Amino acid sequence: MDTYAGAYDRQSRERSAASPATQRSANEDKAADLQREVERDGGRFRFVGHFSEAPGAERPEFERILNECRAGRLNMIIVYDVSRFSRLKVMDAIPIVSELLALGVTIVSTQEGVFRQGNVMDLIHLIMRLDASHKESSLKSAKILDTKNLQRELGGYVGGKAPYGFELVSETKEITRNGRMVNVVINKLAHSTTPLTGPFEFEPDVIRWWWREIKTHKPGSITGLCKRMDADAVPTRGWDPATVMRILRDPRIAGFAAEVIYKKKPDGTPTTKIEGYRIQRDPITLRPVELDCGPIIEPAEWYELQAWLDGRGRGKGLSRGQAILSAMDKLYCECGA
Amino acid sequence: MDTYAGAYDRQSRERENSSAASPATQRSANEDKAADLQREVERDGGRFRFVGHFSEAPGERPEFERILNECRAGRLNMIIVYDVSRFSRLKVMDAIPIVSELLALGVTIVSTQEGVFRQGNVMDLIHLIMRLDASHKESSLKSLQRELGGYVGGKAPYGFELVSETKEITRNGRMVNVVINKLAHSTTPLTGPFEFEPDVIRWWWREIKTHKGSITGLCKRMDADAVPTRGSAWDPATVMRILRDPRIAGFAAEVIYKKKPDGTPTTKIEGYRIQRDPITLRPVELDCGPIIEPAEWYELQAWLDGRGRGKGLSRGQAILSAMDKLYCECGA
Repeated sequence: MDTYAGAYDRQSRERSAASPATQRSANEDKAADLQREVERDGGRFRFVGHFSEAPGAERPEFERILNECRAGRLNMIIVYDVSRFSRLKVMDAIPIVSELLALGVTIVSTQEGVFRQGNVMDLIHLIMRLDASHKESSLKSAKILDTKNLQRELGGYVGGKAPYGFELVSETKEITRNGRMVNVVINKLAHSTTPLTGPFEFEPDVIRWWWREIKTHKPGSITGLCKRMDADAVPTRGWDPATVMRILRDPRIAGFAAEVIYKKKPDGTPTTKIEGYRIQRDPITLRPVELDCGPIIEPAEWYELQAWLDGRGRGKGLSRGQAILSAMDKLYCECGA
Repeated sequence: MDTYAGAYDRQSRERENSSAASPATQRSANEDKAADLQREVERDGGRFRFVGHFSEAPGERPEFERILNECRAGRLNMIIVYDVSRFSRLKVMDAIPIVSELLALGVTIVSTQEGVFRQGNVMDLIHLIMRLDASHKESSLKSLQRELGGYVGGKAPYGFELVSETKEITRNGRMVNVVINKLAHSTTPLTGPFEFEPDVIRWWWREIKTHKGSITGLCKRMDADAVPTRGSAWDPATVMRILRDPRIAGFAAEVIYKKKPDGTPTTKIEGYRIQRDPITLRPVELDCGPIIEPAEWYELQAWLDGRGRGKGLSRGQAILSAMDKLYCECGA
């Protein structure tokens, strides 16, 4: 009952996916969770660290971690997603995951779950769903792409001004489109570093403060926060309760990519007023897509915050069970809409 | 350069591949192929030995396991089969893992009907098997059972009983009646201090729930208070397996069993997959309704996770953990 685990990370070949840094962070958090469970259950668990391929043997770190598994020194590999095992197309991961599982290795995908020899066919069927997806993304990507669609394709922020808490930072992508090497400048969201006037340094600090005031109080009202902000000279992007709540509803503060939903006129033409947000999700797992800049408020805290706002909106706080059930209900509506 | 080759043959199961190919036909093609390969390897300076036929008795698969184990030990490095479908257990797709393992060991697979496969062209084999899978799936549609929202299984799970119901079906303009079993809350009168099995389940939550109490404690109390096991002591693992059951929250679910290395399922429950609407992802509700209300059930799952991790979850962590379980279910 001894688990020896390594993690493997590498950049995507472009053709969704996170940075090595994002992968390593999820991988080590997963390792810490697994360790607690195994130890609770009497066993032993050792995380030996990250096998990280250099951005550029084509895959010497991958070969190293696989050889440790073949020699029986590791019996678990953690990856951000099962696609990391692939070389050119996701389908070509099938032989190597089959070999690993037949050796008794457990594969843990942070995004997709746990796979062992017992459930190897679950992994095979997963990889094929990923293949069928991706093939569908390819067809869309093969089309003629306008400015916004190209920006979306490259992980770029479509929009005028960065939302509160954030700033826009430019980045140049080297793309090959129809056999032509082309450079495209995109904007990515970063945590705002604009120096503010009053008692908080940057916009993220103001946001974290709002949650600190609300959580710990049983200020601690949103109107109260606004009156305190005006008195303490917290600058207003040059305070309305509706604006504060609109920001607290923004999934991007939790590090989740999201579409802003605007209020539409009877005509159907959108106004400039924000109605709400739709979290951007992986098409197979439904897991939220993560912004490269990471969270302003950790996801766990953000979900607690949303439950708090819902309890205020309903005029009654939710039990822990009702909070879980309500979060599920919001997801089922996002899906049905 | 040395080749050690065995051949493997077995009758078709009723599954879809060359059935006309009797074992005798397979063996004859297999040994003719071996003779051809031998000539070629020897022309080319190498050495080749055919060790004979591994032939499964017309009926789990001891000769198959034998030839695989000889490959794993390095005593054979080639398997000759009439067709790649021989490697499969139930569906042709399930041949993928075993051929992948064999090729990663340096084995050459020679299919008399389909060609030669090694590690260097493993994807050719994978793509072939999938084309065969896609083809049987299309053959299946063309042409049985009552898997249409009826409980498929022997005994009702703890908390429940089986009640029969008639579904009125019209299939291609023909009226057919199909008798199914549906899950109902158990009404079997119990011995001890609780009336029915649902009462015992609700009691567990009452004893455990953290408002501001252990599973081993519940089991010791149950034995003392004479709470009957279905029918011989209460096992903590069993209590938790039941508390994990989404059906007790009124949600339809598939039971996931622990599989042998082979892939063949055991009778041991590994977990559950909530059945969901394909568009909204909302759980499909059992007609009989919840034993424990959904809100309480989700709280219970967070409580079990906190016990499993050895540390209680914050409210946020509980929400995030429940989401994480859903994201894994969705991909399956």
